Amino acid sequence: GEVRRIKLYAERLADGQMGYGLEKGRATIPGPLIELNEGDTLHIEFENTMDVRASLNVHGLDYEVSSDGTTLNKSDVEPGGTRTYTWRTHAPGRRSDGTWRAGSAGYWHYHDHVVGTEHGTGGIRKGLYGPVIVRRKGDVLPDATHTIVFNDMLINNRPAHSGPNFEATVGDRVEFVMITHGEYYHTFHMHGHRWADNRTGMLTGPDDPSQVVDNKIVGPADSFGFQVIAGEGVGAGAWMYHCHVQSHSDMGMVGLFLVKKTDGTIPGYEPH
Amino acid sequence: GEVRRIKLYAERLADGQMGYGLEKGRATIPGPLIELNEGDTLHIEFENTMDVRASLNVHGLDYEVSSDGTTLNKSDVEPGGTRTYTWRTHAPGRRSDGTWRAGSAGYWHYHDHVVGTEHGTGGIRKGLYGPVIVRRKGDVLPDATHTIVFNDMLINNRPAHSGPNFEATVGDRVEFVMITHGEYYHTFHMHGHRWADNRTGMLTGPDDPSQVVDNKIVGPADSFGFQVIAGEGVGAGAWMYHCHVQSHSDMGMVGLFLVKKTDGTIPGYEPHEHSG
Amino acid sequence: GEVRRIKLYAERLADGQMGYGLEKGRATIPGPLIELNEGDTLHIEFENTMDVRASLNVHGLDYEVSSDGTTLNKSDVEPGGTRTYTWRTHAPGRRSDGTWRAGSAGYWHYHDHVVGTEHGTGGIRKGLYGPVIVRRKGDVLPDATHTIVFNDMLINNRPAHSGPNFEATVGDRVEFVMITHGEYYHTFHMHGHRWADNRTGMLTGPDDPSQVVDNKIVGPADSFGFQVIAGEGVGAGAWMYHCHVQSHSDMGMVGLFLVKKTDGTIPGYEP
Ligand SMILES: [Cu+2]
Ligand SMILES: [Cu+2]
Ligand SMILES: [Cu+2]
Ligand SMILES: [Cu+2]
Ligand SMILES: [Cu+2]
Ligand SMILES: [Cu+2]
Ligand SMILES: [Cu+2]
Ligand SMILES: [Cu+2]
Ligand SMILES: [Cu+2]
Repeated sequence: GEVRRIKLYAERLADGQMGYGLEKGRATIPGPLIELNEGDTLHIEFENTMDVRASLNVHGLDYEVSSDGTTLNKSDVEPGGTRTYTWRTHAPGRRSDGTWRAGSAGYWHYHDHVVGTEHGTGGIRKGLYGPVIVRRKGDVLPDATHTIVFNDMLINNRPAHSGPNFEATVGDRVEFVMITHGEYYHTFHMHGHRWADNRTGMLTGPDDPSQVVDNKIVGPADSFGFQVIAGEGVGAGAWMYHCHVQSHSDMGMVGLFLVKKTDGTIPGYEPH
Repeated sequence: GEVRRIKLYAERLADGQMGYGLEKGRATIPGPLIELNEGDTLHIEFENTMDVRASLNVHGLDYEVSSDGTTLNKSDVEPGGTRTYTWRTHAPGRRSDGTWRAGSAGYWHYHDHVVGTEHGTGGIRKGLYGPVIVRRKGDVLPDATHTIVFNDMLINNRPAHSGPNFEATVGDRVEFVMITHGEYYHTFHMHGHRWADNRTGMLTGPDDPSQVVDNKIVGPADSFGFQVIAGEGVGAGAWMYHCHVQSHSDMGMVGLFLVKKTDGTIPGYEPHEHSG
Repeated sequence: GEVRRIKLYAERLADGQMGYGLEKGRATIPGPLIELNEGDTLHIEFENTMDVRASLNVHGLDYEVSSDGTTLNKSDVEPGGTRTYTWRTHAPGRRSDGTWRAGSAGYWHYHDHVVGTEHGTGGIRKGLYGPVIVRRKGDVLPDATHTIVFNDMLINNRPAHSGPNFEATVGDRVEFVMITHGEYYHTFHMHGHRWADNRTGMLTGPDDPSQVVDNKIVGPADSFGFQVIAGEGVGAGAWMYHCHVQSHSDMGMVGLFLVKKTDGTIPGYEP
């Protein structure tokens, strides 16, 4: 695999949240999607532009303790500081003991681990999280990828009942990365669509016995993903996605997957 | 598959509850079990007999936004009104991009989406939910199917400490459909029995790596199901199922799977004293 | 499989705690690891040394109602009493009707069912729980097995911020059994290591579609386990494991997997 390099900056946002960006002044919440193929190495030249200590910690991928992003492993970044974090990945294969070593591929995420507390409770609450996809050779690639983060009671830190909404055309392969943070369990639900509860969100064939679900319980720092064919068997329309914990949806943990016809039109709907 | 048609009614029930039924005055909580084979279409002629808008939304099955049963899609039903919902299903198959399209088969459920709030919070609380099983060709069919709904701190909206209990005889192939609703997470456990955490609850063969469990965390709107051979390897008796969150079980989220010997009896079952 | 016999005791410990042990005065929380192979039968001669009734209930394994360990099935133990519980286990196989019967193998656990309430709420809170592993023929055996119990907001009933920590050398095959109890859901997370969300925690080979995770939601009475190669592709170090529920990790539900180089050293850490 490739040796890759990116720049990342942690920035306080003008509304007082915090976010990672590929350029100065271009921070988003969630942070930018990082995509790698198993075997790729990624060196992230990270700069903490804030006036508090901040770090970068990744789930699932291979890193040494010097890229833990923790105070425990002396690998957080002082205010205005820089640090190069290195993520590695490996393909699956047979160990000499006969057992099978699981590859890095999966739907993963990165987050701050020092803002607020030694577990990143404040950086997480403020926005310092983002998605990482590690692909296996042969994995099917999508038309679009959309990241949905249930961070305490907000989606992608948006106010109640304020999306995000994602648009697609009927028939598109659409990938969703679904990450959870904070204090609460949630249940992720999409109307109109369903996926397999396995690595890729898709059944490998008729012999794959994976649960096919449209609703999935998640807790802080869980991540999974899937791909659907937009509107498959169900048509164009505004397909809600939402936490299914009753008060959480009532409180605004709801967005719309807007699946349009190939003429760009959608059946009329009446949003909040 | 085949085109099927049923009538369904939503009605108020005593004590502030609401339910679906196949005929007026026969609503139940949970609502009627709907069972389809992959490829079947079901048209439900739904009548809302209540004085507030109500709907039917289903998980897992195929439906267009005109049968979403949501305010968003203007597909709920006014007081006294009727609407025909359509649920479709499909078998799995290979797509022209080379991927495998997952079939409709599974343990699913339907519920109201507009009573109380535009997420049906009031209607689900009150009893407007029921089970839907879609079978795949070749699926093994059970001797009996029992539905267990954890709705907040109640089972099937029954008073705390009131079951339900289900009976079977050793060797029967008993299916359970387990649905959760409301605000709380739970952990569903059964004494003496275990199942696979996969589509059918049964391992497919020696090649199926699915987890074998007797305890499963669930949250609002999760549904799963399984079949067990009653008493297999463990014999007759009163086998508890309960939520394993400790205060939940202590507050009464418990029921009995009552497994009889083939002679009719349940060991240890002594409801009555004896002289002497 | 073989017939095995053991003794087990329930005792009070300090601080109003209660524990199971394989010898008097040797109760521990979690209780002793019990390991069987599918087919084995285990007869446990259990003595309740305490002054309240107590019992032994197990998840996963085959038992008759006489060993349910509940008041419902008249199988708890009077103060100072003794009872022999029997656990059986079976291999997987095909039924006469061609359906596949799942085996007893997995990562399971035993606990009291009558202390405090008829669901063992106080017995669990106070420490009456432990791990059982049932192995399948051909399963790989580890170098060490560590048990991590999330019991409400404590790990293994230990005070906040007091581990437990577990040590290995780079390359050791280390097995974890993770059991949760009480009132709360948690998410179990381990730095620098991952596992398959299936029975063994290891993929069966190139066809097994199980998700590979490093973070897993669990609730009361859930149990799972896995093996890793310590430090694989990431090296020696102080690798945290913790609940990832943010207040729970802030309140001290954290431990270290201390993975040492072969010369016994470990990159300097800041606990
Ligand atoms: Cu961490
Ligand atoms: Cu939620
Ligand atoms: Cu994390
Ligand atoms: Cu909905
Ligand atoms: Cu519960
Ligand atoms: Cu729903
Ligand atoms: Cu129990
Ligand atoms: Cu926790
Ligand atoms: Cu239990």
